[PDB]
Amino acid sequence: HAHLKSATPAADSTVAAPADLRLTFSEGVEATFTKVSLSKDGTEVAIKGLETPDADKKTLVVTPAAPLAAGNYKVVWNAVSVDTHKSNGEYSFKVGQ
Repeated sequence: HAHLKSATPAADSTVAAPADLRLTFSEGVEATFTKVSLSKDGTEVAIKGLETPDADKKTLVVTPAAPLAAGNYKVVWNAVSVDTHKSNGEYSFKVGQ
């Protein structure tokens, strides 16, 4: 099933805002039903959409609509594998530009 093994700004990390967030899963996911939301102090931040540029479906990419100011953020995600199974989870990180 799709579980996260490596990530762009992993939990409890401190980074400059990323250009895009790249989540890597063991099982590939359908770009069409996967959904990711980003929140700042309990308020959602707009998302351009999400895509998979790689030939493989193991990499999932999300682009924020606006730059992130310094502070605490939470990412909430829902992923559907190509085997149609659904899984969800959440993690947090700090922007320290």
